[PDB]
Amino acid sequence: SRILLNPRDIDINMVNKSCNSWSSPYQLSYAIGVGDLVATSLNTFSTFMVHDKINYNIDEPSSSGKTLSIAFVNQRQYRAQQCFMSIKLVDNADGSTMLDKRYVITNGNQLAIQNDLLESLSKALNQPWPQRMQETLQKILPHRGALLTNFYQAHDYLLHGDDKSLNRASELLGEIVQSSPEFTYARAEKALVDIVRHSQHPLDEKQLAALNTEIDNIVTLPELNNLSIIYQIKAVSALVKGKTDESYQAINTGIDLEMSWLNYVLLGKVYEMKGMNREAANAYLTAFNLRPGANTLYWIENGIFQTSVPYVVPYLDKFLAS
Amino acid sequence: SRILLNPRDIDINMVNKSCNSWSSPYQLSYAIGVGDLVATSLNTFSTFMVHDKINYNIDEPSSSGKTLSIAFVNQRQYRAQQCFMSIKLVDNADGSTMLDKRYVITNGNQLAIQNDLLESLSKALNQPWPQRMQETLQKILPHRGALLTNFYQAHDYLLHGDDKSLNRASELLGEIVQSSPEFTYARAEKALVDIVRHSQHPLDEKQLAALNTEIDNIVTLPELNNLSIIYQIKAVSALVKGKTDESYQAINTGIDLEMSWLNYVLLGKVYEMKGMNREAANAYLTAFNLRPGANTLYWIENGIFQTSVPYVVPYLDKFLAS
Repeated sequence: SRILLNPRDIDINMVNKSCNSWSSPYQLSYAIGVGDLVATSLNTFSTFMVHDKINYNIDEPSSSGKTLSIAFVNQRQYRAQQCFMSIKLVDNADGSTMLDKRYVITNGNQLAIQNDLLESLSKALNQPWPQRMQETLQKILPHRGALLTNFYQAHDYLLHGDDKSLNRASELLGEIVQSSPEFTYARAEKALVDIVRHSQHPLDEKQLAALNTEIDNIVTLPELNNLSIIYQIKAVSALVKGKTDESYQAINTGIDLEMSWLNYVLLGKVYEMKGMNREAANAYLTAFNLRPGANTLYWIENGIFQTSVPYVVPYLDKFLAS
Repeated sequence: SRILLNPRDIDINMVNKSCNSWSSPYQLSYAIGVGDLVATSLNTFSTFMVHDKINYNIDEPSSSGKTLSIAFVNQRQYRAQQCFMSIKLVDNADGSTMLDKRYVITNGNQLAIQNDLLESLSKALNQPWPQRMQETLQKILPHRGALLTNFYQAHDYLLHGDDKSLNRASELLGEIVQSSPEFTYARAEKALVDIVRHSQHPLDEKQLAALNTEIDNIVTLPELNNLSIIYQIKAVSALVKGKTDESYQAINTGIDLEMSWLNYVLLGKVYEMKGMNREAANAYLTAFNLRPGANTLYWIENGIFQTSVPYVVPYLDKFLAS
């Protein structure tokens, strides 16, 4: 009844949520963004498997050989002291600490910390980052620290997935794009947020129209060539139009480019449209393994169109009840 | 205390070992070779993770979402009837049978069955095989059915790893190479078997010499460009010479080309030579996850040079005792 630890399976955990008192955004959403970026980079570009558990409150038995912890700590030298972001990588087999970082976040060093994190993991894991990974990040990242904070706040609304969160994501990203129009990826994230909003409330129109200009623009920017996010947009657009084969093709390319909780949800969605519930539930369960918790659960149940977990994903319905 | 099934983790199981009575080789080693080929192809060329448990007698709790079973079955129409190789892929989450094949092996259809298996898995898993995978297989496979049977018998001796097994592997592969000199990969497998033998008994010489001609030849055959097996040979050769950096470099390229139990053992071996036991034990435990059982255990403890599992791999020593 021993469970064998798998040294190439990694959990990512978060603790001390809210240095002091309620949230408290800013630092939390930055850390959530970073952890999602580590997870997706590793799932996509290495033979490591990562469960991003940042949004998961539950301690369950895992065969994960390694655990990456993110914790906001204070030394305790005074009242309302400044936090540091403690990040540790532990080997659960041999007990050792593989990496132990203490980051002070400053309003300019957000990109630098994240880069340091990814270099450090590369070394601790003997995992070189591939050219495609390095070229994808130069395409998706802003250059100024504070734009990354802002981006990750909008991104965290996206993760949440509810109407109000998405409306907030959209408006934040419109701001970001206004202050830095070169930041193409922000436009792409805004376009994804906007198609998703519309997908769920398909009888609405702003000055019309609108969303179509945005989406028409975005799929033509040569800069966004060969990014998953453009395939996510194409998938959603084709599903809304009931062009299921085109949606299928699009999301499968997206998955080739990025192994993410969201791509597997979108694939589940397309499978339901194909009348293939068992393939759908399998995709949703893959999504849940990648990022377990209320955000992903929320997206399975609500994203694009509504989905009954009890009827369509019985394995997950039963798992969550147990 | 629920364990979440991971739909991209696959166990491969074997049953009915020995259609009838003792072994019984031929069909068994063919099936072992096929299962090792499925495992390594999937680990290497997809985001699936496979535990090849064909050589593992133990039932332990696994979060594997899917299980591939290989079983030798008889209908029971007469005495000493002919076996069929039953191969099923089951989804442990939703209970369903994803693939159910009944193969009759004939002395000519060995390549054809294996190909059919790999096409079928590709479809059942929605997993297209990449160009590098398809080009690697055309390079490593013979064309005549019976050569594959012979190859996999020698390969199975390799898996076993003991002196007598390797001597048998070597002689079988010398035969194979004599009857089909175009079958370059057989020469490579023979060269790998031969360096490994020599590594373990470094004070022996045949007509001298010998092994060096074989190894000198093999690393020059342009046909074997960009195959893991050449990097395995270079790794072993450099370790024997105490050229640790060169061995390190070689095995890490090998691992880029093929994610296999053996590459991770070889890497563990190089780590010990680097004075890095914790990195070694981590590599060995990766090897054990890839192919758990006595063969891999045997290679950890004996391959190239001797290694104490109790002192060098305490996590595994303790796991196996529990």
